[PDB]
Amino acid sequence: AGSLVVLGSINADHILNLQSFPTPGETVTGNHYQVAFGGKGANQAVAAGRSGANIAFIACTGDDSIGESVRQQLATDNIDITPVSVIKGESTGVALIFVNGEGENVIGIHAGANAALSPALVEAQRERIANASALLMQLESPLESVMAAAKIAHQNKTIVALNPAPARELPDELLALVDIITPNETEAEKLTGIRVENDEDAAKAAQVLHEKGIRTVLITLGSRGVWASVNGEGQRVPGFRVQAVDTIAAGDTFNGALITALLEEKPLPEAIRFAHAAAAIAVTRKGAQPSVPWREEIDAFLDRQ
Amino acid sequence: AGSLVVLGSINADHILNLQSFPTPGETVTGNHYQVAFGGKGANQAVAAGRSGANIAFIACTGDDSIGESVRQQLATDNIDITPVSVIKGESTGVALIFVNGEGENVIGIHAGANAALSPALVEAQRERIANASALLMQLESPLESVMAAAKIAHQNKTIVALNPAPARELPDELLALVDIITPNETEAEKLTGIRVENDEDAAKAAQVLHEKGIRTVLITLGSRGVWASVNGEGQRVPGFRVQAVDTIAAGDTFNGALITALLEEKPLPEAIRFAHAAAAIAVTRKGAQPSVPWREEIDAFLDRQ
Ligand SMILES: OC[C@H]1O[C@H](O)[C@H](O)[C@@H]1O
Ligand SMILES: OC[C@H]1O[C@H](O)[C@H](O)[C@@H]1O
Repeated sequence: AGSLVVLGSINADHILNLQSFPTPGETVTGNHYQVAFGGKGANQAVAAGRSGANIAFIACTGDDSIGESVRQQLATDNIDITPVSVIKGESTGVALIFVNGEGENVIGIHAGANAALSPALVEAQRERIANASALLMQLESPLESVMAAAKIAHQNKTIVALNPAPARELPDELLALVDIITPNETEAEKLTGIRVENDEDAAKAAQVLHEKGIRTVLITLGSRGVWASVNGEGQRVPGFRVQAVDTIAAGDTFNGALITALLEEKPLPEAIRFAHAAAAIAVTRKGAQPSVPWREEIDAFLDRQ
Repeated sequence: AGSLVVLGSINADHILNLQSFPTPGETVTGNHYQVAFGGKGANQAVAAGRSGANIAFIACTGDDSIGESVRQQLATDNIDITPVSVIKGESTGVALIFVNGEGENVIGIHAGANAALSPALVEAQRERIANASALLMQLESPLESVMAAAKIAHQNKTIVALNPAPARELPDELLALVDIITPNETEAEKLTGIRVENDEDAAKAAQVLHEKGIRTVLITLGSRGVWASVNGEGQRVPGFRVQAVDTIAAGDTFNGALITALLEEKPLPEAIRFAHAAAAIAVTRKGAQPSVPWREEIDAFLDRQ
């Protein structure tokens, strides 16, 4: 399997379980409270590394205590943490999260040191990006830096995979550089104009992304699995019906695991299956990163399926 | 002015400013992020102490670093922190807060060590409560402990003031022990059954609380000020139209400042005016506790009014 470069955020997640999300001006008393490692970059890097990829992670942490001890934690998840830089005089990105009784979540992030991952730090990782087979990125890092890395990857034939989350509009210059894009429906709407309630809407939205230059488009459809479209021809690949308890890092786990299977030369339908299996384990557990499965558990899940 | 005993929560507030509250399953990027001292007990204790009361505070902190340094901070706000206990092996209550662009907030709390403020710790403060002129409490402390303290106060003729927040139903045994109650409209609905959209609804709701044994009922009506009802006869006392930016601790500041004026023998209408002035300063500033005004600023605000 070739090498994977993940580039994205690292956060300290502050998670509170409650019955129901507080409404404006209301104070709710929750139950469980947890401070754990998260971030869309870290979560995908962990999911890639635990499922078996040969992955290196480009990220910025602050020099607080949490920043200084997340690198050590990430190194045990089978991730080369050499390109994780420690920004002096800055704190680690933070996430404040509410997880309700039905298991949905609401998330508010504060960039912190994730904002210091710049085009200069990306430009120092040119060779790593150039030699990699894939580059996986999200939108919790500065847009300039996602654009700079996509550019180096594009020149050097490194697959560029982008999980466009959280939702935002992206300029065509970035979109043209992407090979694999994995939006959810809110995100596919925000990038193309097309609301996505079904497979016809999904095929509509995918065609706009094919129009922008993106060959492989995967639109996740919540409980309905994913709309997989490779330059036009597209179909639905359902996930595993499972008992959701904590749906945080489900998307992240799917993206990291997805790229691992593709770097092991698994056809796309099979890479999606494998990723769906990692996500299905992840959501039956709590917290972002802690719910991420190792390769032997993904296999076992698949063997019984 | 006689002595005030405040009994209630101490929290570490984790506050993120954002445009708009995240909706289910959506991740939002906020701007400012702050970790500060809060808790309905601490906020009211600070508002009482800074505005001039002779106040002592019964509360439990954990032995984390934040717990160990909030006592020292509270001692500078003119508060006797002797009855603030440090619970070994426990963390300080936490609050996770979103503050939107219009300045409203959504709050989710985790009890922590606030749950260890028990009837035994209350029973050890019997003499302090018995000798005080007023006892101010909220609902972020165990209901048993609010009930135990109300009982000692009632026996010894200490005014019992209760800010029934966050909203919950209360048993008649507690209600019968209260002299002054300060619900907001959600809270007045939850205690009596009566939704409160206006002064007629407010007078309806107040009559139920008068029915339960509570002589002085103050129903805050958001921007419309407060419905003041002393055993029936009731009227509206408007607040100061001001430019809200951070409405957190506005209620708390009003309650603490309210009790200070009453302990200085100011008639109720005038105590409300003074409290309204402390709240009006508080909301033009950010964070719970940090936005709380000192006595000279309340006076100055009143002098120009
Ligand atoms: O995607 C899950 C992650 O999004 C936010 O970035 C949180 O930090 C959380 O860990
Ligand atoms: O009332 C304001 C307070 O309520 C919650 O208890 C937060 O900690 C905040 O400081």
